[PDB]
Amino acid sequence: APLTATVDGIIQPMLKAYRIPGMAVAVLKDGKAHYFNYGVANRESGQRVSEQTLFEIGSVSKTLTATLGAYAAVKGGFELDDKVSQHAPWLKGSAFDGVTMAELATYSAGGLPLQFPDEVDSNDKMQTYYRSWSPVYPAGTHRQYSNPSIGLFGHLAANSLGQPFEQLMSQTLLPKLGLHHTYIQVPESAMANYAYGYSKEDKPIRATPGVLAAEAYGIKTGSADLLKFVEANMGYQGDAALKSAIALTHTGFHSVGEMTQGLGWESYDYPVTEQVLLAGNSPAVSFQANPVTRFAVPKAMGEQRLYNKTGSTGGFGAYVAFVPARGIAIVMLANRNYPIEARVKAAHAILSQLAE
Ligand SMILES: *[B]([O])([O])[C]([N]C(=O)[C]C1=[C][C]=[C]S1)C1=[C]C(C([O])=O)=[C][C]=[C]1
Ligand SMILES: [Zn+2]
Ligand SMILES: [Zn+2]
Ligand SMILES: [Zn+2]
Ligand SMILES: [Zn+2]
Ligand SMILES: [Zn+2]
Repeated sequence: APLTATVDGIIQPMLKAYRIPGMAVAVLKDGKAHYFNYGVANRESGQRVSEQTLFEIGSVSKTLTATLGAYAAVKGGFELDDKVSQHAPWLKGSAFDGVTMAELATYSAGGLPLQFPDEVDSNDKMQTYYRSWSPVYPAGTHRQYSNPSIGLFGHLAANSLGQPFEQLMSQTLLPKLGLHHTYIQVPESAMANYAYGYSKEDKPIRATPGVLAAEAYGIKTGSADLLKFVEANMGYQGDAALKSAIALTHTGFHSVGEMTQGLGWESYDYPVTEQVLLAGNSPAVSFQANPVTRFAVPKAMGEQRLYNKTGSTGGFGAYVAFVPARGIAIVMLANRNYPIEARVKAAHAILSQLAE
């Protein structure tokens, strides 16, 4: 069917059902970007959503952090199989003597939690927290989705090149990817484009600052820049190091059921059913530890995959999925944190129609 009717017919009922004030949708098909914009960025002002509206993308940020980490590895800052304490002198002698950088990146260090404990909320206390942490599971055996885990990976990866994370992201990675309207901290000059998010009580909210927030869930961007990053994941040509870095993000390290964990990106064998894609993105996988299917060696996952990432903040809900072999992708950025199941069902419906 026609593209506008396909997208509208799936997105509009969902926006009504979940009272989502605004959504920017971007689709890749036939080598071209297409933008579908709904509703408002700011309920009070009535500013309309466009592909230039800045949304909080939450944990979709982890795909950019993972790309930065891979870039630092390609540039020689570390090897993925290095022990974490080789790259954090303050962790020498801790449990991180027995955890690799790859395990940190892929949530398999041994039971680091979803969030930092409440008062682990300064750099000093963060260091003490990791230095004193007692593993729950042997390294590499269990996947427990974790902000502290990938957060530390990003932080250490940037330090391995001698820079803070925010500097390496903003001055090197984003410009090299051609993302010039993507930010960790939205500058005053771009504030007019920044949406508000909406809480369950319909109050306007924005992201909460926090330890390793930048690395784990801190990016603000619009659908056009985010789709440009997806395009770089479909086939990128340019900086050899950045090309290699993106390839590393498509390497699989272990699996949990039908989901294979990469750096940032999670993927599925394609074609993939709605049921499987939902399950891989459900709480049984995202909010509890699971034993992994170990890989003999990390594997390039290739083009016949659906790669995806969910992300949220208090006021925002994002999802991205792409299928390189079919030249199709979707970005959906909303200013309500609405259920992941709805995001996945809508994206799967649209992608299925894009592949006919
Ligand atoms: B990520 O998976 O979206 C990540 N995001 C955050 O920690 C930022 C949020 C602040 C309030 C709601 S999300 C994350 C999200 C969740 C979650 O949705 O319960 C859990 C762990 C990490
Ligand atoms: Zn178009
Ligand atoms: Zn405190
Ligand atoms: Zn940091
Ligand atoms: Zn540090
Ligand atoms: Zn720039």
